[PDB]
Amino acid sequence: KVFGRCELAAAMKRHGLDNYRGYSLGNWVCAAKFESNFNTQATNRNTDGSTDYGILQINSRWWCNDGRTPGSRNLCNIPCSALLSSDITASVNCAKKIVSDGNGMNAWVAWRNRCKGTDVQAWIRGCRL
Ligand SMILES: [Cl-]
Ligand SMILES: [Cl-]
Ligand SMILES: [Pd+2]
Ligand SMILES: [Pd+2]
Repeated sequence: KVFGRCELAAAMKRHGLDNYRGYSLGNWVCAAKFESNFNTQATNRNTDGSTDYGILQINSRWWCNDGRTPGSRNLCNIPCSALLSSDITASVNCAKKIVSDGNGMNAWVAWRNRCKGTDVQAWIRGCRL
């Protein structure tokens, strides 16, 4: 599923991401935009052989089991395929564990390079939340 901007914001807010660990909703929407272009089915392979999955491009090296990432962890206790659903529950649940791990949203390279220190509020401008 390819979300609309405000549609995703509203879904993220319902699942409790708005100011989760102090990250305003706009941070999350910005991260999603630059990770997946709001596409729940996005997959990209990393140089290490791990793969990133879903709306927030969660990585198989640490967070999910894709059956093909030797020496990896499954810290969200999920198959990576769960991260590709039109229902964003697994992605958001797992994102909350990632961002609580010490490094915050810096775990998302696109957030660090494209969203961090920007006017992220613009990403929720106009939306009914
Ligand atoms: Cl959730
Ligand atoms: Cl929940
Ligand atoms: Pd939820
Ligand atoms: Pd949902």
